[PDB]
Amino acid sequence: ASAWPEEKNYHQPAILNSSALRQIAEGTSISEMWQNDLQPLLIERYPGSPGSYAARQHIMQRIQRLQADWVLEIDTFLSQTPYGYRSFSNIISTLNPTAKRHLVLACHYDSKYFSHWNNRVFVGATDSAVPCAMMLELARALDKKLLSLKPDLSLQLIFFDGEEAFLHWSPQDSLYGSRHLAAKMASTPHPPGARGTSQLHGMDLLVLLDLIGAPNPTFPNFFPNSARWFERLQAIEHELHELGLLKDHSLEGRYFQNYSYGGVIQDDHIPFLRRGVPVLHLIPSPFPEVWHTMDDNEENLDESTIDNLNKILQVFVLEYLHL
Amino acid sequence: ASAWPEEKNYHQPAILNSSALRQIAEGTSISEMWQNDLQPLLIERYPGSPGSYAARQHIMQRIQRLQADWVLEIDTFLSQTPYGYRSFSNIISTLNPTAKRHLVLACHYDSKYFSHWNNRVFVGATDSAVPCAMMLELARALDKKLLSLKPDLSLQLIFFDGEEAFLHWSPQDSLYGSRHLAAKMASTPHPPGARGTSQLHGMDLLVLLDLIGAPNPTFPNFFPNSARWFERLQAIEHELHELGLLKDHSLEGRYFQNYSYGGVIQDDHIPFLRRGVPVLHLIPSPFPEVWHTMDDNEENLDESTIDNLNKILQVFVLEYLHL
Amino acid sequence: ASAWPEEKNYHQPAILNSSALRQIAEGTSISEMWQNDLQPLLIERYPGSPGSYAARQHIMQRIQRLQADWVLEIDTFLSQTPYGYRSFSNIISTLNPTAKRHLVLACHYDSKYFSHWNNRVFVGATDSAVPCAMMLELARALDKKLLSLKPDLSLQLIFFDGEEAFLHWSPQDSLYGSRHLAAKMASTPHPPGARGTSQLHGMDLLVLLDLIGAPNPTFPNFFPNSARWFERLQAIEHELHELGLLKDHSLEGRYFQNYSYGGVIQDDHIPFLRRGVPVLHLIPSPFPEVWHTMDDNEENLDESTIDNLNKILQVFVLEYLHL
Amino acid sequence: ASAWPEEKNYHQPAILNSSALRQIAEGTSISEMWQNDLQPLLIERYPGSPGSYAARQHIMQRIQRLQADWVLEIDTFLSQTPYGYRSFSNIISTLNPTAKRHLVLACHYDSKYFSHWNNRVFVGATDSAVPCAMMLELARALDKKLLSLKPDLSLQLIFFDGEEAFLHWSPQDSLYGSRHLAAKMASTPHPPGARGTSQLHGMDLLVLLDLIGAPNPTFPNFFPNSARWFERLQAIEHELHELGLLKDHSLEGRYFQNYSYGGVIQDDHIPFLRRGVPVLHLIPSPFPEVWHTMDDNEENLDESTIDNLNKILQVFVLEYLHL
Amino acid sequence: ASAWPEEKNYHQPAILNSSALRQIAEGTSISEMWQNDLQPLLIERYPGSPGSYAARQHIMQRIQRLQADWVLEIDTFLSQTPYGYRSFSNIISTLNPTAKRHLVLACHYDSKYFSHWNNRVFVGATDSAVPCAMMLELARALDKKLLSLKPDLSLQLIFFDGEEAFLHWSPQDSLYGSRHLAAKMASTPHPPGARGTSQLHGMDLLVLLDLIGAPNPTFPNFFPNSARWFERLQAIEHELHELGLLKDHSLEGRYFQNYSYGGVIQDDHIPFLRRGVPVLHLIPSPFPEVWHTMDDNEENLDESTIDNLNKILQVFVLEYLHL
Amino acid sequence: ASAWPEEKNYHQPAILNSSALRQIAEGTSISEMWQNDLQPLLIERYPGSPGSYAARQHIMQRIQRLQADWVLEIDTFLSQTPYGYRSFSNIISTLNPTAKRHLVLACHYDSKYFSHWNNRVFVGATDSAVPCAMMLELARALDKKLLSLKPDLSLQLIFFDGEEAFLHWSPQDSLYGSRHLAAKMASTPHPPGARGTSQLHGMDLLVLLDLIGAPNPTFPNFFPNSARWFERLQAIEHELHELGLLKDHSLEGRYFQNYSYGGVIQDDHIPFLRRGVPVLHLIPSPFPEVWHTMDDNEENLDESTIDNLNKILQVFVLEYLHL
Ligand SMILES: COc1ccc(S(=O)(=O)NCCc2cnc[nH]2)cc1
Ligand SMILES: COc1ccc(S(=O)(=O)NCCc2cnc[nH]2)cc1
Ligand SMILES: COc1ccc(S(=O)(=O)NCCc2cnc[nH]2)cc1
Ligand SMILES: COc1ccc(S(=O)(=O)NCCc2cnc[nH]2)cc1
Ligand SMILES: COc1ccc(S(=O)(=O)NCCc2cnc[nH]2)cc1
Ligand SMILES: [Zn+2]
Ligand SMILES: [Zn+2]
Ligand SMILES: [Zn+2]
Ligand SMILES: [Zn+2]
Ligand SMILES: [Zn+2]
Ligand SMILES: [Zn+2]
Repeated sequence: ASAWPEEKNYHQPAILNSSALRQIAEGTSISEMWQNDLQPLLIERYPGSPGSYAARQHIMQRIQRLQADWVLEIDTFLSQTPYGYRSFSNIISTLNPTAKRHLVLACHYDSKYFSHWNNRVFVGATDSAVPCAMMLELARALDKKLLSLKPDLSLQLIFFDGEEAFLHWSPQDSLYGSRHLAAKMASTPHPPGARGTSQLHGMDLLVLLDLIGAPNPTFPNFFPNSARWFERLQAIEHELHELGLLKDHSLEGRYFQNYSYGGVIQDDHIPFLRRGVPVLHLIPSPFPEVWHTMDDNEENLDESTIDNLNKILQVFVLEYLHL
Repeated sequence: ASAWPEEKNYHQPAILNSSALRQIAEGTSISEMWQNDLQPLLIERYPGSPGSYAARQHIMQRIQRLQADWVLEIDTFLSQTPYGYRSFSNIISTLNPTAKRHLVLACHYDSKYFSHWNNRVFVGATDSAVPCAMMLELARALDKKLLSLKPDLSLQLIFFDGEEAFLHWSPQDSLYGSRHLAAKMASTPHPPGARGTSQLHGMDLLVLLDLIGAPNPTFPNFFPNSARWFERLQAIEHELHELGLLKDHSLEGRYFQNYSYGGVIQDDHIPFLRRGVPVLHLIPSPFPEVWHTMDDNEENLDESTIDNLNKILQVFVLEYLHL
Repeated sequence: ASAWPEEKNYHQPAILNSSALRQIAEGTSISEMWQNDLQPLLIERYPGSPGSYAARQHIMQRIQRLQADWVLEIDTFLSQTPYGYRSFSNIISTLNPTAKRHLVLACHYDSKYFSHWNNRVFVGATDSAVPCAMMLELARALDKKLLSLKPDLSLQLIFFDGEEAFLHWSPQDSLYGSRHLAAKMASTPHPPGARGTSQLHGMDLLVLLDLIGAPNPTFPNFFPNSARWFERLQAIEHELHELGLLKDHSLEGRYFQNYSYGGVIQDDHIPFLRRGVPVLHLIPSPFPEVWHTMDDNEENLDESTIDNLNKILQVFVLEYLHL
Repeated sequence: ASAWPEEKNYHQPAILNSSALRQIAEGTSISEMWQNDLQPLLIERYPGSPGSYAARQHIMQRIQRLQADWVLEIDTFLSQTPYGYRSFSNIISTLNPTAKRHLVLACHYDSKYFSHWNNRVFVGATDSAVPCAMMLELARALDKKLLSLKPDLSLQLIFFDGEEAFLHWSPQDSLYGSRHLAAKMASTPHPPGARGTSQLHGMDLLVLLDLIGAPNPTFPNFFPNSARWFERLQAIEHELHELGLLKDHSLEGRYFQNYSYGGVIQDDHIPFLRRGVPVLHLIPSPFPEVWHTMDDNEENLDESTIDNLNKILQVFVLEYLHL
Repeated sequence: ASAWPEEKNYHQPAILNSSALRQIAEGTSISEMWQNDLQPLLIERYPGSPGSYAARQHIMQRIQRLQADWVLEIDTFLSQTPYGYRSFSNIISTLNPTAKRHLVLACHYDSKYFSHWNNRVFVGATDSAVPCAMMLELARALDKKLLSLKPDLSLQLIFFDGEEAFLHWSPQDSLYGSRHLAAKMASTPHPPGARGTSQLHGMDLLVLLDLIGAPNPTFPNFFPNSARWFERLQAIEHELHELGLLKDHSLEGRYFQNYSYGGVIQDDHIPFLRRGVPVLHLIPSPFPEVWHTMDDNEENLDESTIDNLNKILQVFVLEYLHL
Repeated sequence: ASAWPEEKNYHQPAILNSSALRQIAEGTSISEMWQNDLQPLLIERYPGSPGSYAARQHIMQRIQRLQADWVLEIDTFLSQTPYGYRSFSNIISTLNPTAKRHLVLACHYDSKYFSHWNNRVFVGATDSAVPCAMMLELARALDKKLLSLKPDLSLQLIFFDGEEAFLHWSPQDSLYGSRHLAAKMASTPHPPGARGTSQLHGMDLLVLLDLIGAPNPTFPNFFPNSARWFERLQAIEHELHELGLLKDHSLEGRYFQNYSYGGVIQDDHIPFLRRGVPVLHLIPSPFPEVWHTMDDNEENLDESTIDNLNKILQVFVLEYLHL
């Protein structure tokens, strides 16, 4: 053990001037994310399925064309389900694997298992194809600046498999891929040759995106040790609207209202939270109206709400890394 | 498993025109329940006592008289208590036992054990005698409609024994009939012959009443995955207000105030929720003034409030079931 | 509790003069069991298969034909397997169901699941078809005596489903019917009406047969608190030797060699022993040569050895029960 | 068992009148607490450390100077931790240990471990040095009236050690002293000689103080089985204001506000609540802004808020003990 | 932590010359142990009973007349049983409580709960009134030498309450008093002010006596880390017979045969063994023939076998302490 | 699943003839093992220590020099312990990692921690430095024949770290490296791409070596599901004797004796056995006399016994792999 694992407790942003912001809002394109990153993911992709194989190649192919030095890992594993043993694969994308600290962004890339009702197919556009597509567009839009990284801190993406339950949500029939990965990281020394610190120690903060893409969302501030970065979010939303860099957005319908909760949700942050990781959980209260219906689909997304959030997220990340 | 367990997530009411609502308002009577269903329950009936056996006979012989083909089971079992071993009996009443799905209403029929204090005896008017009687009046007013049932969905009622702690509320000393019954349904194939599904799968939704009977209640919405049905309950209160069918009512004091909660309450629903069954928990917050005191008696109930909620619950059930 | 649960510790045989022993030696026949009770069981009968259902019908219709008032129950339930959910059925046969105490004989009626290897199919002649048939011949030879029963003690038989592991022997994948049934009796009052005692209390002693059918077995004494009854079994072998009633026998190769063991074997008795019930475990050590191989077939059984042990077990039971 | 464990259910306060209230409000001194109880506790005081030992001395000394006949016990124990095995010591201070019923005030007296960041030290002013000094000041201010104790009910204080986690919060890295002490009282008979009642049964109400000192706190009503006593704190606050005995205080921003909370906090009360003890939990929501930073120091505390809260707590305690 | 807790691993006896032995064999009187120490203990003494109270006073009164500086403690506690919560009391007798290391001798002083069959009463003469009486006679016979203790080592006796089960032997209905005391000692620092070592560390070896008093007993050598002192036992038995200091004792019926086991027994050593304490378990294989019968009584003890063992035990203890 | 996990059930050896046996018996050298594999491992080598690191280097180096194409992996992980958190490293050495089936030889390469007593150091000669050198010598002696591997079945070696307990043996203070590695293989799919089979499924037989080196060992047959392979070791021993290829060896005192054992030993095999892997456990009963003392050193080892056992093990391994 040493002292660097407490650095995250004292870390401060580098906020951007109003000329800089302008640039960022101009650096991202909702319509190319729609075409190149999202539409290929709107397919039946439950664990084990052919579409699961397909979504996984798409993701790596998109990261591989970028210019920054990304390092991809495929973490494959076996577990028991209500239908038997099945195989699962998490996807992990890391700049600077050697660095001690990383900021982490994540979502889940599987879609719930369903029968073909009404000759229809479930594809989970908010749940969570869009958040996947948001993580990809961000890495494209900031690619040039991200090269800069050749504070011992950098960035990592995680796309989890097996979040949804197969049959009945339970402590054993849900969260396959994140219950797996959190335990593996708690048992891996980090950095190499370390005697007392694991890879979980290295996670500054986990920002988890889920159920995004519907008009008029409202996000709670969930956690006391993440409260100060939720506030940074509120402020970024505000200066942007004050310069009219957002569309179809009123200050009385803000996304980031400072209002609490208490009654937590089960999601891929629970394995890591139970082990002490600070979490910023970007999920709305309440859930889109189509949650887990065949109508959670492409024609029910609001182009504008998605577009506004890409801008807020991209700013936060740059601010956190001092880029 | 199979495909039918899904249907409950696609399920939608068949809502009532306002004419219908009129018929049903006048089709139940508060004065007949009060004396034929409730007064027989206002007695000492902790598990094992002679009140327990009497209460049990009364419940079953009221159900057995109606025209609909109700099928009764008694589920008797033994558990360890802080006073040593004792005997417990749950009550289950089912229409179309063989149908694959059932909407379920339920409450607890025991009363908590106290010593006689100043020659007063604890009867639990609110906790939960009124929920029992409300359930019994329901099966009467709708007997004619329910009879039709001969979408493979039907109705079921549960009266749990042993909700209350014998000495100190704890995991080991509370919720005796519910913990037992939830593990029993978990292990029982359903429907007969099945090879991969259980009776708990067949539970479309669980409505639990508890601590109903005092005036001015406020009912939080507790759980997201049941929230569409909590909304319905709000519609029903509203309109019936407009149609002048409630009494001593003020939209100031509406029972269903959408606001979110938690939560966070320990009750008979726990062992079922744990295993993946949707729940609709109708217990007020705050509790009544007289909770677990000797004044929880008959003279402290507001006749107008129960009359009102019998109307709301009766409608919900036809609407959920399409009659 | 009460006082009757003690009686089993004070209980003593009523031993048989040698005349009696003669009558009983000639009162059973090995050739009638072999063809009327055994051959119908030599088939593939892993849980869920069609063999399982057939085996089950055969067992019940053999019992149902005899003069003694046997009462049959089928105990059907659902469990999680490494192949997903499946259906299981235990068989229980009881004389004087209401008597407070019962001596219990038992074995497992399923066969282990294998793939067809060189067009051979696994039938488990020793494991445990012969124990089933031995149990069935018993209830025949003594039908006349058992009839007398109308000391509140009587007899019961159990045939467990699901003893064998589906894929890899482990706590979660083995002993499915026994784990389920032991928890069920643990929770059921006995006798009816009781307030402090259970069906497991009523279990005077549990005799489990398994892996019987090859020649030269050796039966360790496993448990102290059943050792007085293991001794009785040694008397019975000895004398019957002296009286020239066994066959192809050598006191060199006596089956019951007093020496101590452990132990240490996982089998259907575990969930019952765990909760305080005396056990008499008649499984050989070492196992047969052909254990879990395809040669565990009919042609490898020694007719003389089973004839011998049917004699020993039949006597024990009259002696334990006083007929 | 006996009947006395029911008394706490029916117990009622003896409300003070207006002449009394001004007496109490003038009887406490904020500057004496500040300089003589509080400043000595603003030191590094994590478990095992010299500051831990100084603090313990300080709390013991100050109680020893008082007239009332407090019985002091140090409850020292041993426990595994993420840094290996360690010794902890709870502080217990009892009037009339023989009395069967006690009202309990509690807090935690350790401070969280941190490395020194840029020459700063964590001293946990709100967390929970202020709560410690409020308990010492109330003992001084009420001393003469406490003498009256010699309704068999007295008062008791607990300073817990090891509340905080060494590395990352979990069930086995936190609440060291309160897990230990709860489980011991549960296994200790009270009053002496009893055969079926424990010391936990004699806890009338556990009032835990935590995270106190910042301006504008708001306290939720956490628990339905203490709600009537929360109500008493609101009435107390309101009448003290109306008499003009509070400083810098607005009825629009009051401390005890009748709003509930769904999703609770882990704290020293869990182990006693899990075993059925009634809790009044005096921790605010939201947490102070300075929570778990080096800025939770002396200069960020609000004098007037703490003096107001002292006066309310003192009144509450006298009315409980009919003094 | 330090180094003295490993001393027990290197500790060697001080063996006695053949003049010394003679003395010891002359120093003990079976007939006064029979009259003064044993006969008062042959009474109904189940937990809670009047005879439990009586046996407990007898024991302390006997220790209090001796001349060495014994320190008595009564450890009273509460636990749940099949019949409810009951109170229990262990008895502890210690020379030199401050010393770091102690040799420990123990047995249980409760007798099993039974109905009065045949107007008869169970008193457990082997189980374990005799071993109690043996521990007392030893302290009398060596009293003078024991004073010598005013290596930091000395001696301690423990008489456990609640060994037997009330209703059905189980992990929760057996071993009350030793499951309790072992956990308490693991959590107590020893010696005072210690940071890393508990009272369990201080136990060199626990010698546990149970079921003694019947002719022709045979004791296994159970444990590899106690094997070397079991051998000392064998040797003491041998030299004594070679000098004819024993009665009715043949070298072909020795008590201490070097022969193994493996299949452990459940008894009061399990709580301490599971936590690493070295155990020498003086229980025979097999159990007396009267085990748990009304015939386990005074007229079935063999005066001579008991007398021989007092001599072997007394020698071992003196040899271990170098006295 | 697939069918191959059944192969190990039907697999049969290819017995060597007499010309072959003399070749093997002459092909191994005890003096080369002694000076080049064994003496370097007689050092303090507890986890975390410099000797731990030297040992690891030594084992890796020696395998690296050999022709066959061993694939080496260091499996380093992190784990809580009685002295805090720590880093451990297992050593794994595989031929043909792709093959689906492997035969596994194993031992532990750490030494127990002790303080120095009178200038002596614990080096664990039998426990388990000798077993480590036997595994290195067999690799040398069979190298040329192992080349033949390129029936899809190869060979694998495991040196476990952290077998021993730091303070006192328990489920959470022992078997650090083998708990870790079992659970990982169970969650890893094999062969690559599989959807329902793990690496554990490919363990044909795990042969664990422990506590080897003393004169006159006797090994029990511990496990019925490996008994046919134990039988092969007896036949091997017997024919090697008859050919006069063993040294100082009597058929009256032979190593593999057909006697069973009831009550097993906790060792590195438990975690694989608990998940259904077949085990041949080569540990003797009784344990060596020098067990866990400073006398388990070089001078107390028996050369001829170890050379005999090498020859038997080498034969056994070739016959498994039809080499
Ligand atoms: C009762 O069964 C449950 C159902 C839902 C929850 S839950 O807490 O609301 N889980 C939501 C997480 C999620 C779903 N799709 C994407 N993310 C929890 C339990
Ligand atoms: C401290 O022990 C506890 C006591 C109460 C709760 S509780 O959450 O408030 N549940 C009470 C449910 C109930 C009582 N009577 C009818 N329904 C929780 C814990
Ligand atoms: C490694 O997995 C294990 C396999 C077997 C045992 S076992 O103890 O040998 N039990 C087998 C019982 C049985 C098998 N067929 C009929 N009865 C124990 C563990
Ligand atoms: C099956 O129920 C059981 C019965 C006995 C055992 S046991 O292992 O044999 N316990 C013996 C301990 C004892 C009894 N009286 C004095 N000491 C274990 C379990
Ligand atoms: C407390 O003392 C104990 C004695 C024996 C056992 S044990 O069960 O026999 N297993 C330890 C085996 C071993 C030790 N070193 C190498 N192998 C465990 C604990
Ligand atoms: Zn979802
Ligand atoms: Zn209640
Ligand atoms: Zn089998
Ligand atoms: Zn804190
Ligand atoms: Zn006993
Ligand atoms: Zn060892």
